[PDB]
Amino acid sequence: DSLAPEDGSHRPAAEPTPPGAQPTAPGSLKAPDTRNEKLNSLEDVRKGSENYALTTNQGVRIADDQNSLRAGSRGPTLLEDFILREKITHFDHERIPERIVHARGSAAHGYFQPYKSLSDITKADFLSDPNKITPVFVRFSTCQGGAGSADTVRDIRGFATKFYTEEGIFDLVGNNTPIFFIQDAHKFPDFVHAVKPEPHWAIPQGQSAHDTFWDYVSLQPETLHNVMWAMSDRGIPRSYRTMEGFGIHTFRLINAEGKATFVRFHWKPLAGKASLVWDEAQKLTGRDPDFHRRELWEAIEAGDFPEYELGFQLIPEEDEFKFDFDLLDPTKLIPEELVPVQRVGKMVLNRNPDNFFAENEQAAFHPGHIVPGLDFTNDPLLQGRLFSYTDTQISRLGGPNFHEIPINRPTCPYHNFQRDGMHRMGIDTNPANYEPNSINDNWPRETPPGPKRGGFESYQERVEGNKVRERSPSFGEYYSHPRLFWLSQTPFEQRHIVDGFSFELSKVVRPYIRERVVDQLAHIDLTLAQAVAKNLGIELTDDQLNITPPPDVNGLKKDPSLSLYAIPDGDVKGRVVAILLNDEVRSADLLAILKALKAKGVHAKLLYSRMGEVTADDGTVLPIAATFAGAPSLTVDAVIVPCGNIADIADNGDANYYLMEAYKHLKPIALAGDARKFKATIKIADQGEEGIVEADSADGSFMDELLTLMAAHRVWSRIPKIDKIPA
Amino acid sequence: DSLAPEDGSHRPAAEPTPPGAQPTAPGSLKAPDTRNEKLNSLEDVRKGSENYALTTNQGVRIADDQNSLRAGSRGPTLLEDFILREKITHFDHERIPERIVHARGSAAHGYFQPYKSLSDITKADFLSDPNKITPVFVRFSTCQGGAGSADTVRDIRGFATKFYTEEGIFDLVGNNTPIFFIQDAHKFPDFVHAVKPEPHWAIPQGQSAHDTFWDYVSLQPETLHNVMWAMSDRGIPRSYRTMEGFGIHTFRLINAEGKATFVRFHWKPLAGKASLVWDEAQKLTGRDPDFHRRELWEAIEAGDFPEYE
Amino acid sequence: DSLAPEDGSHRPAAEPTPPGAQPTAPGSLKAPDTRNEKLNSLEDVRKGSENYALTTNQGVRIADDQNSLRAGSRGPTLLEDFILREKITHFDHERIPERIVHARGSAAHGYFQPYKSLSDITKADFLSDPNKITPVFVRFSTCQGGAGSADTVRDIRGFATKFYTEEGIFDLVGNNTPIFFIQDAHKFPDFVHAVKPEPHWAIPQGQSAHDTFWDYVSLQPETLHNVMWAMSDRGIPRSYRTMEGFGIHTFRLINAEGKATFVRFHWKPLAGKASLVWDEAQKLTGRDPDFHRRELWEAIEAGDFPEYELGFQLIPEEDEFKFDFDLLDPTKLIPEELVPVQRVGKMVLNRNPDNFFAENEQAAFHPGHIVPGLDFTNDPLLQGRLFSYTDTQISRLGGPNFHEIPINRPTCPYHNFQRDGMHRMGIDTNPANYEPNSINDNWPRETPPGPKRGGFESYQERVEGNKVRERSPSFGEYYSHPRLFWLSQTPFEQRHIVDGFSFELSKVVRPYIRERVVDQLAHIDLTLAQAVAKNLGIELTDDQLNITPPPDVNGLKKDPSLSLYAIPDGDVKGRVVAILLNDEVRSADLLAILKALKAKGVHAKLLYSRMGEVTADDGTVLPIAATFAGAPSLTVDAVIVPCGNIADIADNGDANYYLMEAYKHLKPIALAGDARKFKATIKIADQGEEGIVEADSADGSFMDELLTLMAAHRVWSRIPKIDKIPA
Amino acid sequence: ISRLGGPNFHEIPINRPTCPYHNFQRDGMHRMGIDTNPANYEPNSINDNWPRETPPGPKRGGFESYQERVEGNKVRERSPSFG
Ligand code: HEM
Ligand code: HEM
Ligand code: HEM
Repeated sequence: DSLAPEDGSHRPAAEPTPPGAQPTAPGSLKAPDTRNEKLNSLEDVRKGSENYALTTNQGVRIADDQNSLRAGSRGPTLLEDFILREKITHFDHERIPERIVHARGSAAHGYFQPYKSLSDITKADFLSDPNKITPVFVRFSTCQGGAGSADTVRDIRGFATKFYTEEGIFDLVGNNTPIFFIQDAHKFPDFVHAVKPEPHWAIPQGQSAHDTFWDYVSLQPETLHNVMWAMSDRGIPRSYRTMEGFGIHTFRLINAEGKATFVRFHWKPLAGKASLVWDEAQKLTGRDPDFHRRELWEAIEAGDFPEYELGFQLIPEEDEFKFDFDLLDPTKLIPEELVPVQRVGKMVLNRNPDNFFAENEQAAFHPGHIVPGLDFTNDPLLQGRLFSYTDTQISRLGGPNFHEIPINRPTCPYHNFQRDGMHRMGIDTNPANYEPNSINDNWPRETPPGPKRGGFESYQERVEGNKVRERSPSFGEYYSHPRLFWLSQTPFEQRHIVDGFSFELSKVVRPYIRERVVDQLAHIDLTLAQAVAKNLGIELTDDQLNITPPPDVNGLKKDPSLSLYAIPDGDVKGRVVAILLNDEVRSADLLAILKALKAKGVHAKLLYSRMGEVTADDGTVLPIAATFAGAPSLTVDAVIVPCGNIADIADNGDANYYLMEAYKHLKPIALAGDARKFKATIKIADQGEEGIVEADSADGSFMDELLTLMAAHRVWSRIPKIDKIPA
Repeated sequence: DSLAPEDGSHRPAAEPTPPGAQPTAPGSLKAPDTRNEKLNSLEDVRKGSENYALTTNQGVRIADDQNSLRAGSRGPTLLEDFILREKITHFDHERIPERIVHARGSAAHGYFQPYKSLSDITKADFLSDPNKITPVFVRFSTCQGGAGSADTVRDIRGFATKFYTEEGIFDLVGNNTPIFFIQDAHKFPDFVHAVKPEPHWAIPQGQSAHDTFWDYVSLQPETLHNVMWAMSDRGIPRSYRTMEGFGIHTFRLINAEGKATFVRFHWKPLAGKASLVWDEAQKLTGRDPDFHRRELWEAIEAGDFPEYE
Repeated sequence: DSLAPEDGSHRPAAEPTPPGAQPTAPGSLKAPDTRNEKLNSLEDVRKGSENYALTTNQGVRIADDQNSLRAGSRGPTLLEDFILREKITHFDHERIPERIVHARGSAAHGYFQPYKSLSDITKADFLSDPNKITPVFVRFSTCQGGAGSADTVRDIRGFATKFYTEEGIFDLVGNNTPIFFIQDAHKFPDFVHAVKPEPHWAIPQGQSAHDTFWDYVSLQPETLHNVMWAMSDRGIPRSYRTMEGFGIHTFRLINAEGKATFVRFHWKPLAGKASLVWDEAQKLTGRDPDFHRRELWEAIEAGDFPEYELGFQLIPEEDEFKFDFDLLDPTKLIPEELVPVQRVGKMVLNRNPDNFFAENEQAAFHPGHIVPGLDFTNDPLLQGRLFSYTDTQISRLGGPNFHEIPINRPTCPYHNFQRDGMHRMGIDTNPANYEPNSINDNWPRETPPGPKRGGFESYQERVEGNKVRERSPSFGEYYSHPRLFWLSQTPFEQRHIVDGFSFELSKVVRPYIRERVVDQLAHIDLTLAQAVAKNLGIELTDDQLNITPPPDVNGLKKDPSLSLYAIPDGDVKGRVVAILLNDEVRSADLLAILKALKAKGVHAKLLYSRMGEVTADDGTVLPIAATFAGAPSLTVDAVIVPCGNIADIADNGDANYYLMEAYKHLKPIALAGDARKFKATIKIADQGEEGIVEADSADGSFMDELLTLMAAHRVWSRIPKIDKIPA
Repeated sequence: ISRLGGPNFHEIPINRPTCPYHNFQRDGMHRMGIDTNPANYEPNSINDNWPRETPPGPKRGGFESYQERVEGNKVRERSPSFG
């Protein structure tokens, strides 16, 4: 045949295009000129296709790939069909075990560069010079669900970064909240068992809203801090581009003089912090369970590269015990009001992978993979993680040679006396496979530690204690950080936390677990406890009403850096606006709308009651991106309704529903000319309302008003009004 | 200790109860008196819990299952903590590869019995006497999505039955529509690749609504029949109890005299045929991605046993 | 540091050197200028060592590769030691499952070239042009034992050849005998279980001399033909360089016009056929269980490259039923007297691998791997093999991407829609992973069958019959081929067959199995059966004595091509002679001996009672290779004793034993001057005897005589005399 | 785990303890034991925290390491006493 069309419409343009303009494709075909040392080094295993003959894996050309070999055209298939058997066998063996946690994830390639040399505090080569660029590979993920679960669940998110440094791979394997649920790695199977689907029936997926999770939390108050972050809007990010990242544990930075400095790692999203609202997130898991995966991929194809600032909280070794919390306790955060985040460098994700399985699914990150200039601490959760990644990757990725899988390979040299193992790629020519050896003059050889290019030596921390299985008494405080978090949130963020706990505990079948969680909230803050209790039909006791609130954290009664929205940081580039078309669109409005959006890097999606095209007043042919039902308001940041023949869409139920949903979800809406007739559906004032942009036409200040609302993300003042709308 | 409440409300009643009345539980605890030969034969590997000491896998009692062994209560974790290492090791290796297709599925135990002896057309032992009961294990599934994807997607459903007969295991591995998309098994990897998530970005999950599926369909008209069924409300069943089942292929029955009879296998839902509507099914993928799994489980806990002829 | 010596004696010369002259080494270091297309394409995975730092697999330099990280120098090891954990983990996972059969094997690289274009009979591209060179990788093996078992056991040998052709990989997976034990693949697990170590105790290794094997054989007379070959000296080859190879099955050759020709594949050893004798092979299993592996590696390092001529027996389609046996029956051979072997091309093995595990142990051959121009037949052993190799290789090599392990990769192009699988190396950029597709204009595309570069199409053989599990009546004849083999053997080869059966059946514990085997031998030949029975204390019945011998094969009462030795083909290049020195060797004799050996490509190993050196009469310092006991006569082809101070070695028990062993095992012996005193230890007459070269000095005709004996391999006329020697 | 195929090698007959073994570990390739415990974690109230930890004691007690005193720096160094 064949039938790719004559117009060449099958193939997407190899240039940045806005979401939905062209079919997506493998990164190296979408952006062939985007390169980095790692992307180039993968060239040996990239496999093309065009102009090549179809063959078996042994290189034999196939003549007929449509039929098995049989004795007669209606006869039995013959065992000698080696073509069919290789093809079916490889298909039969396609799947590998998904990760134990973080199985649902989306990744991209990029690069990192420090703003200045950090040689006074660390000898890490990748932070030693502002013009030294280090390729990275980043994988973002949910945490509980399987690899086929949905993106916009309520859950913690993983944020893992593989740095291909000149002195080794450093993996920074963090999450989107600055603490973890538990204190010691020994409890990790217990916690993860409690949050994952229950064992009898394997329900629920991607949800902590079930009895065993809340049983565990209620019995293990150390979890309450991260639970508070998960119940807030932090648990439902708008995009991986708009959430923070944290390494959680205190690590060490080691300089050339041997000085150790404690450090906690942060990633700041340069697109700003932004989250969905629960009803929107939950409905989006049904409308588009691949929303975050798609959003990341389309941002990079559009040139809206995710950018993050690496930042360090630095504490001198002499200040280890100066806080009212233990620095080694992963359930405690270090307030930025106490220890500021120093900016360190920028990370840009600018290329999607070519093959998700080969590059994303087989990537292996490990917090153990550190480099000279970095070291660990005794945090008891970090200590046990050091054992687990290595162990799980051998079974997940089939053997001990997972570092030879292309995405995992260092770009710098690697030489040692390790040999064999399943799927061994490297063919070693060294005469010796042991050291010391004389037969190869002891090569490859050990290298002493030094200021640069030196071997790894651990910091010589003094260890003094008996061999004990004991929690440090300093870790036995569970309510002051949850309280600090609570008081740092805005009133509307506090309401959403309450709503999250209420919704989750309403799904817990055993009422006494609900009551025990409420009792724990009474140890954090009474207003919080009472608001959740009222939603659960629970009444606090007199004793509960008199629980003394936990102490402030080093005199802090709040830290605004813990809130998503108290300090504006809203950027609109990369956001999307739905434009609800009609069959006689006033092109003056459309011109003005698209020009204003284009100027700020905001994308548009043209919607209608059907697919195809509609023609504007002026004759302009407009292509329809999707239908009102086909691409609901859940997927956009704002909605504009231009003037024209509004009767065409005024009696359309889907069109009205579109605005009711967007209104409920606090998204800015802009109506021009006769589009103002839609105000009745969303029942608000004859004279108007903050959050609803309206004018006779879409001109000068109309688009400016709409853009200012989008920079603020959502219209929080509309909260009290949304409860009367049936949406 | 003593974390359970003194009114015993942690434990669900061991008697049929309506959906939502009691917490769900393992079948043998919820219905200890429901038995069959296969269920009885699994007793040798069933492991209890109550009143036993917590141990390693080698039988060593654990004293402190809350902490790793370290040098000092704020010190480094020690390599000799064999208890931590067994526990983390087993956790680290919990997962196995999901099924290539039909990775999302929900299953139950039951039994079969023929209405009358079918010896005139087949010598299969399990079809030879109305009083002969055959334990079964049935797994229903979606077809495209992974094991963690949602139940009420638009897709073909699998309906697989393992009959534990006295002359061997017979597995009847069918779907909820009477035909399949393709004609020759050589094309199965092509079709499946086309319907599954696209390879550059692995989207979309649980959906045939993407370009590669329709490209393949457009190029292979043999697919149109099953496509018609999938696009109908057949592709969004109300429950596994309310859909039909088919073996699809023509098989043979062979009687004692050696006569072969062509046969196609069917399962009729005794609860009747019933499907959702698209907007409902898609929204239900978001509000309860485990809706069919939950519905199956709770119907059985309530005594509303799924029955098929 | 500095472990290597200053004289550079740790490093072997990168030039051809005789066995034992230099330490052996990886092939690319030993022979860097030897190349072929496959060796060159492996360069991307070869890893060096000299002048590089020692690192983890992630690229981090190691400073101390001698110690674990601990709390205090006498303290507990710390979980955070990621360097120790990676190194120990990779060691812990070094082994993979051995092959189910042919686990013990030795391999080398080389090349093949046809003598002329065979386009008239086959369109296979690698046989299309005399100038077309095809790289090969060949693995020879025993069949029963584990990878750690001994080389010189009595067993069939595997001979597998991977051809890296321009139109795909062609694997020719043969054995050193022209038939197999069984007729249908369904019984392979039964046969292999019977031959392998018994299941209760896992004894015996590398031996078919145990009850279950002979039980099976006695019950399944189809096995008798191959058992005859295995009991002959064919089951104990001198080296892989001196055995034959066969494809066994009838396959097909397909030309451009579509004509099918039946073909059986053969390999002829250009060094000639040669085998050990049983006592020598058994003792060598103890002294040097790696004898064949060492002999192959050392021959290539010396430039004595193994050479084999590929040959075809061709039968026209219309002659399928012209013989007394079925061409599809793999327990039947095609006598060369009926169908000559046509010479096709030459194969030369000229480079050893770099890493045994990576290249040899992970190599995967499959008889299924054919190319356009070749096809299968209905042989029911071959048919079942087509299924098995695919299946076993996935578990053995870890997944469905074993074709990406370097040694298995094709050198020609390979492109298809297969994806994923554990350890996926290739990163596919095709936008499509299915066909037919329009999104990549249907590439990679199928190719029609044609005269060259065409897609594979099976020959359209007519199939007619019911679906049955039934053996063809034509295969139900079991004794005529065993009888033809027996009658084709020399008298001393016949005696060795008798002795094989007798030794093996003496180790069968259940006497009735021995008796049943003797009864089977009575159906093949009465002389054979009575000679085995007399060694077992079994007396044939009158009925056994009157069993009619089976018919001749197509009129043939013998075929000399079935004998190892009936038609001389002895070459001496590559063979070794032990020279037994004394403390005052006569230099004149040594000069002449070495020069004559050197001129024919025969190696020498200078032996003495101790290591070090000895000084010859004229001051020549003579380096000692090994001692009389450290390098027994088992390892050499002949023994020369030069003149000098014979008293120094005449009272040496080890020296005398050296000659008694060599004598017993039929090796040529040459004694010069006072060395003739050793004649009494081997009880040879005063006058002399054929096979013992003697003179006053070692020159003119003495070396010619010895080399003439070496060309005839062993001294068969001395068999009657070796019985009286206590050795 | 790689030699014997997964983390349930303790269920291979020759390796099995003859004494009781109960805990919250689940799944893994070739899982033989079918756990009926409502809970797969601890602490839990839904099975009244069983199976439960046991204090160390004279007999039938839980395992507790001997409280050896550790005092030193983190070092990759051979004791001089071993030289
Ligand atoms: C501060 C606490 C933790 C953080 C921030 C964290 C973060 C993550 C992330 C982001 C991933 C996915 C990396 C990827 O995208 O492939 C991951 C995977 C994983 N984590 Fe951790 N995790 C933490 C605690 C733990 C603990 C305590 C353990 C066990 C002791 C653990 C065991 C695992 C395992 C087994 C995997 C799967 C790795 C693989 O298959 O390649 N995690 N974790
Ligand atoms: C009439 C057409 C087909 C039907 C009705 C069918 C039905 C099913 C069902 C219901 C399952 C899941 C069983 C379970 O619940 O575990 C399944 C699994 C599977 N199907 Fe089929 N299928 C069909 C065609 C095919 C074809 C043509 C192939 C390949 C040649 C194939 C390969 C597989 C594989 C590899 C699995 C996973 C099995 C496992 O991992 O246990 N299917 N199929
Ligand atoms: C004419 C009869 C046969 C011949 C000449 C033959 C020859 C060989 C040889 C030479 C090897 C080792 C290849 C290497 O060096 O890696 C081998 C391996 C093997 N053979 Fe065959 N064999 C025969 C019959 C069979 C049959 C009938 C079966 C099964 C139905 C079979 C199954 C195997 C398997 C499973 C392996 C191991 C393959 C691997 O792990 O890569 N063989 N055979």
